[PDB]
Amino acid sequence: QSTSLYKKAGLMYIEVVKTNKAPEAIGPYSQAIVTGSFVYTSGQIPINPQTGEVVDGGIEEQAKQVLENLKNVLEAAGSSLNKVVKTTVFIKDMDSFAKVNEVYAKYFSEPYPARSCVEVSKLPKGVLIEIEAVAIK
Amino acid sequence: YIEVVKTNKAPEAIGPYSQAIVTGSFVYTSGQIPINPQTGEVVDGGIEEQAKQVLENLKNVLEAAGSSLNKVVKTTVFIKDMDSFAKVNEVYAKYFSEPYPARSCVEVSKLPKGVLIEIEAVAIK
Amino acid sequence: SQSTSLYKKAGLMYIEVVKTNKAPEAIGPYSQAIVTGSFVYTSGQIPINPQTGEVVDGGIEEQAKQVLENLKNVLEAAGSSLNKVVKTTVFIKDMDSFAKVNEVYAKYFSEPYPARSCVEVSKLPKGVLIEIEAVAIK
Repeated sequence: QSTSLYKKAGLMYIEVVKTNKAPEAIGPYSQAIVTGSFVYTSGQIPINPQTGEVVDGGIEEQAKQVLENLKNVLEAAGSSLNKVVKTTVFIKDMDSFAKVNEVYAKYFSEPYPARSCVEVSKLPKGVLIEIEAVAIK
Repeated sequence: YIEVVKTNKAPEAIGPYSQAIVTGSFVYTSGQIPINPQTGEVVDGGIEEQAKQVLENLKNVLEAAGSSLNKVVKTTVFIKDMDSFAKVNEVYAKYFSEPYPARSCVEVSKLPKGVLIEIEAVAIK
Repeated sequence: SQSTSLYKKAGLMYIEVVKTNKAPEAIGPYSQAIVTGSFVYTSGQIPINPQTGEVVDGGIEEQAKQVLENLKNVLEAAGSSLNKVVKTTVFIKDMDSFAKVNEVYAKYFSEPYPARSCVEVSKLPKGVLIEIEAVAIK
């Protein structure tokens, strides 16, 4: 729960983001890191933070939860959805990308982030979507 | 701050993304795909022709940003078939010069519009 | 060539190459890592033994170790380290194996841990089971 640990490299620092509004980072990663004026998030997955479980439903419900989780990590970093410069969207099914897109479009507006979108063979816990972001503070 | 690249020399960004974003001295491109900007269609041919189109799109995106291929620091190359790696590499090597960008190459299951290759770049300005 | 004298210039910023014979040689149109400003970008490290030039013998534990040693030595050649990594992407051939990868990975990083994305892909170079790239600071 503490975010007071940092690393120093000369004039720059690595600072941790921790928030209970997104799934806890268990093991050797952080929800997000702040360094310079950059925020690097972990690839968010559709786990409901008030349960530890993947959300009920399908791609539309998973996409929403991923983006909520991304929102809360970003805002906990002092950043926001509108300061995202680049995402990678990893999906289990490219054929239903229009459905992911329809949810995604609700979370961002002009200027939209740069983006890469690829179909992967599996994701953590069998989820259908994972999204990481680079953002500015 | 944040600046959006919107160049008519690469395929238009339709939907909730941008061709590239410029923030300070850094340029983040979208994952470029072998779409002909003049037709909006995938270019004809196989991996060689698609790799070329992707790198032409990348070039034009980067240049419209005020960057270029020679200021690329990192790329990710997503390919549909790792067995055509050597062909990709031969085309790729035409577009970059020493010191070459850092790079990751992975084979994926599927790419937008059934393309065989997609490439993103982080560059400087 | 082991020389690191070539750069690219972009106004007041520079792209500088990282080379070390302690990691597999970058052969072809890429570099082991690139240094620009206060950032280090590594290539996706694969479990090649820099001595033999071949994929290490053994299984996922051995491949995980080799990838992370390769990344260690690339970073250190850049004047950076594992301790200065801000973001990794871990591409694996088998998500079901991920606890074993995690167990090895955990030995190479300290708090605050890098941000991370982990995905399973359909194939990696030379049929390796894991590839890891990093963004670090110097």
